[PDB]
Amino acid sequence: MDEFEMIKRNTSEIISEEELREVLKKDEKSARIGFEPSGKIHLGHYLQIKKMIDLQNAGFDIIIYLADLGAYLNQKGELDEIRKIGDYNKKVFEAMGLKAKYVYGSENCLDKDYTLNVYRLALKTTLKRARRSMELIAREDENPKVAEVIYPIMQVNNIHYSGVDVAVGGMEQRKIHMLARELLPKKVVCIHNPVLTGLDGEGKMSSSKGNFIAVDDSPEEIRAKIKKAYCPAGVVEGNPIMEIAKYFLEYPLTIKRPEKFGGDLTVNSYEELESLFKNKELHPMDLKNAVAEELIKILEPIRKRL
Amino acid sequence: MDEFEMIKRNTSEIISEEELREVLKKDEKSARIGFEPSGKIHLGHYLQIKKMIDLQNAGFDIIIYLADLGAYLNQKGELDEIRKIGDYNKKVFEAMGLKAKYVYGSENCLDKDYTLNVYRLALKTTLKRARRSMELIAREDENPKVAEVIYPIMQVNNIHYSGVDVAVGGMEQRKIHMLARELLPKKVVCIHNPVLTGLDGEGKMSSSKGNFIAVDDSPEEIRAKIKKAYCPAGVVEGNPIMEIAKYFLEYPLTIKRPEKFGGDLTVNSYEELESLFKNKELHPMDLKNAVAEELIKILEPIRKRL
Ligand SMILES: N[C@@H](Cc1cc(F)c(O)c(F)c1)C(=O)O
Ligand SMILES: N[C@@H](Cc1cc(F)c(O)c(F)c1)C(=O)O
Repeated sequence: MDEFEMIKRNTSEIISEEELREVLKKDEKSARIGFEPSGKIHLGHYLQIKKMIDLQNAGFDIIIYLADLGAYLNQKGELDEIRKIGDYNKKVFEAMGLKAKYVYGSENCLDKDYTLNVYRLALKTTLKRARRSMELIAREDENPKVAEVIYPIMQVNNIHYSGVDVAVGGMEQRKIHMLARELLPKKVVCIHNPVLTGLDGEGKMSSSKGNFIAVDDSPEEIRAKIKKAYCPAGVVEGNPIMEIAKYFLEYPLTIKRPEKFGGDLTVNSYEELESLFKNKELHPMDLKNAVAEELIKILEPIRKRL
Repeated sequence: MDEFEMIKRNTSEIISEEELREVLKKDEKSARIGFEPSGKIHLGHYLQIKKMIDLQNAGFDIIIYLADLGAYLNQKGELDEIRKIGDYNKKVFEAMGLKAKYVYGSENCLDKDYTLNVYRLALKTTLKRARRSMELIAREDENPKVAEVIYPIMQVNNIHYSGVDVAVGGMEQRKIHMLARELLPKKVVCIHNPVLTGLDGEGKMSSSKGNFIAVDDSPEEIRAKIKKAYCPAGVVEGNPIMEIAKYFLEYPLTIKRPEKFGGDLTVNSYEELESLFKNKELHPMDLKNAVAEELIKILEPIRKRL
């Protein structure tokens, strides 16, 4: 493989690839991702963390930003409560096997120079640019608040003050990151990960919704959720089960089936699993049973360490 | 004339009158007005300052806030440049015969608690409410910035941290002040002054529209500006000359005219001057000559002290 290829693996985009290669030449390099503290930690978080681990193995210093102020501005609750949730998320990230630097937003000093730079960034960012960047991030509100447009300019300001070389996040974070690449003196290389489809096949997998597989879910809960999940035969696009098998399952994979239904099946890659599912040679239920058991094995050490 | 009446004199509105009377009972009371630093100090500023003087005589502790940060957010230029202009405005305010405490926006540090309260104010203020409050204040821009909606919540936060009892400003500040009266624990009494019409009879009198009469303008410049000013016969509304005579001129007033045009005329109140002008008994030219010479007398000590 390669350090570049390992990092690029299972990503939606890299901004840009040539900039990434120029960063890999450095001996000291840092990558930073920020999370709004979530009550439950699902696969959507795990995918990001796994990518941060890939960067860690490449020689990057990993920084995990617990955006408690961001969640506060995004109408998620009270500061100290979000702080508590952030602490729980840190322990979960540790249980995933990621040893990194965990920084809260509660500190942040918020000195004169920080707020001054916020004003300077707010002076160069239009309201329409700021709102568009918050479309996939801002909590649904009939009446958008002023805090909604303070959110993205702070995330840009945080990228600047961290001085990191690489910024990581979901595809929902791209518009903010591109805005950060335009205003800031030092252009950060953005690595955006795919957005996981919810179990019901409607909308993204979020903690605020009821379509997630938490990393600490019981094996019975995992089996039930996967079983009830949206998974039409032949359709790969928008299929969460196919997504989980693509981003989490380890290959070569053996699918257990009764002899009456074709017997056990062994695939060597996701592409083979994808082809077998496209031509409907594999039934969704057998796919679900395979993915469920493998997901249980994978999430088990994390479940045990909590 | 009561202290209440003396304060209410030549105001547009007071929010509210009963709240004002409850403040007048206190031995220690404060009134605060904020100005975006302007290159030239015009009659609009003088009207505000005169009202601050009325409050000073009423027993109020006067605070002038030089909003250099506000102007910075409103796209007026660079901080240090705005600060310089702010200093010049302080000297002009002193020359007006107003001794008070002058506070800059850049000196008042942006500690964690300040920015934190800004976040909470932004969390309770909609984008639509914030923009509507900036309609008569914000610099004209085809592409409104995020800084535009940080402006009004800061002005609200400033009223809170100052702890003043009475807030003073033009009618353009009312939507911000009423927003401040809604969100803040302590409800401040708002005294709003009328908006002076420009010399061309179009739009408000501003330093950026060139329809103003600076307090340090030369007598020849004042005579010229008054002479070319919009002043149709019979029309009192939207007439800058009538406005100047109403808010600045001292009565009883004697209007000097040649015997061929009716000879010298002596009015005792603005109401009589208004009635004489409505019935076209007084020609606009004679009004202009009267207003000009009196304004020159009034502004003379100010110009000399500069
Ligand atoms: N926008 C991120 C949270 C976040 C991450 C950051 F790196 C960040 O700097 C920030 F202010 C907020 C999210 O959607 O969770
Ligand atoms: N709104 C004022 C400037 C100003 C006054 C204040 F009192 C104030 O607190 C502020 F932040 C800005 C103006 O338009 O001049």
